[PDB]
Amino acid sequence: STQQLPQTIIIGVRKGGTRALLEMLSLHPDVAAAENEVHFFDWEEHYSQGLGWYLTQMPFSSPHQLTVEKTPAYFTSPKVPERIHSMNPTIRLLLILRDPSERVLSDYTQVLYNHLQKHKPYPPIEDLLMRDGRLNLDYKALNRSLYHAHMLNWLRFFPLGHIHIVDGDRLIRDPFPEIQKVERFLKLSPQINASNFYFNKTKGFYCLRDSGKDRCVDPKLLDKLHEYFHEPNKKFFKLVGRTFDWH
Amino acid sequence: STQQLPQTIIIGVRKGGTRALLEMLSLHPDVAAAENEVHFFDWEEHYSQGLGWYLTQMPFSSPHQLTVEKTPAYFTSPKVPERIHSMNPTIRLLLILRDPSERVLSDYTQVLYNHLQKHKPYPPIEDLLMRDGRLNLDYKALNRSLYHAHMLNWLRFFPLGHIHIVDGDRLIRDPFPEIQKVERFLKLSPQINASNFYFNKTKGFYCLRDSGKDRCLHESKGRAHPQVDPKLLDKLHEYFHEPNKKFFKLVGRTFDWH
Amino acid sequence: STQQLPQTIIIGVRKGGTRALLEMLSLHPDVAAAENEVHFFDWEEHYSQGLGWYLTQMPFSSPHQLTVEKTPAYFTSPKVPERIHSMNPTIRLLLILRDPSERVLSDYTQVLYNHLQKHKPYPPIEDLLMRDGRLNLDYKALNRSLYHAHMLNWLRFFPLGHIHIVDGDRLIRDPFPEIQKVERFLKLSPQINASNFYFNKTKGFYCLRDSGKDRCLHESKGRAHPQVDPKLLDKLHEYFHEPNKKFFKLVGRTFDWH
Ligand SMILES: Nc1ncnc2c1ncn2[C@@H]1O[C@H](COP(=O)(O)O)[C@@H](OP(=O)(O)O)[C@H]1O
Ligand SMILES: Nc1ncnc2c1ncn2[C@@H]1O[C@H](COP(=O)(O)O)[C@@H](OP(=O)(O)O)[C@H]1O
Ligand SMILES: Nc1ncnc2c1ncn2[C@@H]1O[C@H](COP(=O)(O)O)[C@@H](OP(=O)(O)O)[C@H]1O
Repeated sequence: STQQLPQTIIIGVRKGGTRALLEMLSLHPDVAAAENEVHFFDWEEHYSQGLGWYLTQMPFSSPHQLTVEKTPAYFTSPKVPERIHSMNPTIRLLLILRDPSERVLSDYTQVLYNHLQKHKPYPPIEDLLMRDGRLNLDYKALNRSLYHAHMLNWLRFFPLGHIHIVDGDRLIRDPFPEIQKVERFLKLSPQINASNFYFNKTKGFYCLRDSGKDRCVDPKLLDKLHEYFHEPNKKFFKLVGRTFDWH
Repeated sequence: STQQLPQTIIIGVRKGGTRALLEMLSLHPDVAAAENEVHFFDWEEHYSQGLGWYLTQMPFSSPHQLTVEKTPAYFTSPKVPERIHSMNPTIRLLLILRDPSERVLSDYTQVLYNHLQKHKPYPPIEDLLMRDGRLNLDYKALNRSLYHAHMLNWLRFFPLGHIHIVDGDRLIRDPFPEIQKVERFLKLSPQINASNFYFNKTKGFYCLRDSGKDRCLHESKGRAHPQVDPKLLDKLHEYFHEPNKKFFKLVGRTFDWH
Repeated sequence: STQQLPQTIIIGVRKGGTRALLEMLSLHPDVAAAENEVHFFDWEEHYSQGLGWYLTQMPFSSPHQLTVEKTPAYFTSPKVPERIHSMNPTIRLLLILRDPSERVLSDYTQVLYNHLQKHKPYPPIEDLLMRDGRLNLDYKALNRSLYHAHMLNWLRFFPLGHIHIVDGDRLIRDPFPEIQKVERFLKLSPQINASNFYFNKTKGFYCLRDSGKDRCLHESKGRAHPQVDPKLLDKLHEYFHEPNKKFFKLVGRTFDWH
């Protein structure tokens, strides 16, 4: 009954379905997860405190359990790859991605909802995007969808095969299959069953069942998004070695 | 865009996969489907209101469309065939069937579930199937799987060629091929595609892909059957063997049943 | 961890689906199975080496395990029964049979395939089956389907109750129920679940799921049938009709064979 340093960490992408990927894996009894995003390897105020601080945040695990921590930001912070690698160059990493365009929209919707939860002002999406008839390359959200670029920063410290790429779109539509691939990757016993997931009409997404608990734009523009990522995607498919059904 | 009487009707059988059939057929742009079971011909309180009432229950449609409706109870209601015949003797009917035994366990499961969500108790399926050491021939489920006996009633008013039998077992394993046969039968154009379906391992069945959106049938469609002692399943398969043999001869085609 | 003589043997029939029966039974953790066909009791070159040789061919097993061996040729080899009986008159035997006609066709497809994997030529099945207007009783494949004739050789040394007959056709259509009957017969704990089997569209047969593995039988299992003239297939059914009736009588139970 102790606290151990993370056997595995979910590194992103932001708005790729990380909250769910965690919650699902959490179902496995051989898994203990850190309730909240820790932000260790990305925030100086946190990375300075050292690994000891990092462990203070972990949850209480059993010898036969493996600890997990989720922090979406890691994937898009160039300084985090090397650091973690210095903590364990053999550690195993989970990267959940979804259609680049969809991801962008999810991001904006996030930021918008945050500002409005503070009587603070934010521009309409079309405003952060379009700039003189073309895509405003200054929009942070768009950068976070250039998966190819951010991958390189992880391949330089990690082997393609130590970073499992979960299909985000598929996890929304058909969870179980993807969670199975994850169990196998982390070498856990197939303890999760299709029965652990069930679609909820009012929610619009799958929800979970563990023990006895039951818990949960202008088309012409969207097109420009697709056309913009088309190329960058091709590069990604190639860098990782497998395609995805992105527009 | 107006309300029109159905040119086609899914008449059963109960638990044969009527919802799936209705939703997949619904994918066709030239098809307008009633969202719920109407129970027009089989309930006196409804039939007594006349064709007029029936018409107001249909979805609204464009002139070029074919309206569809589904009431699984129709198949085994003796009085229905003649009533549908009076409305339109030329109508084309859809009947989806699957293994007689499978259908029984499927019928049982639903009734069990309905009782549960109503905090009421219901026995295990073997108490209903067997009693005093004998196969209980009074269990309605069994009677609903005697296809030949119910079919004869329909054949008194409609040509076998106007009753397309959908292979429910096959629909479960590979939808498209069966849905294609439905398209030709209803003289609809080849609009539906293989890409309109995809297997879903979390669900355990195929799901649909219309527009770009995705969907699976509700939680009530595709429940898990109960474990039944082989010896019991054996008595079931034997009970339907001869009746199945009459059915194949009557409709001129065999089905891969137990 | 040691090597033990077989507590049970799958004796045949050839092409009745012995590989499938062995692989499925292997899922049970309390079972150790010999990878390949041993051919102990039927080949002099082997039987002459004694039980020590037989033991040396078995796989390693735990005390709480039972060893199984598969040699489809045993069933149709006259000298075998007495020999096995000498080793252990109380041993339990597994016999898997499917429609005699289907079996004959699988047998032919088997020999055809083999010939082509050696550039050697082989005629179409019709050439082998017909001879002067009737079935060619010199075609070995036909003889191997005369279950009654071969069964007598086994009942002369073993009690009917010690020879479990697995329905080959049913194993193909719905495995689990038959595998359950086998477990019970061999007195094993019901450790196999329906979830261990799943139908595979591309394959055309059920496949297995144990632990986290997903596998189907090799390319040699489930080969494409030779399109046969219906009038010929009929002659086959009529040929086995009487012999089947005798078999059903001898073993005390019928099978759905044409
Ligand atoms: N089972 C699930 N329930 C809810 N959202 C899920 C989900 N599986 C995947 N997601 C996706 O995960 C996104 C959230 O990303 P993250 O958790 O990484 O911030 C959601 O986007 P929305 O924000 O548009 O709902 C949704 O698209
Ligand atoms: N794609 C699909 N998804 C869910 N159920 C489907 C389906 N295709 C066929 N079915 C069958 O439809 C049955 C219910 O039929 P109906 O709509 O006529 O009540 C289900 O029985 P189970 O729920 O017993 O498995 C299931 O076998
Ligand atoms: N799940 C399965 N996969 C493949 N073949 C199976 C099977 N279950 C039964 N069989 C049958 O087993 C036969 C082979 O028998 P055996 O292993 O004794 O030689 C195959 O003959 P075919 O290849 O002619 O179809 C096939 O019909």
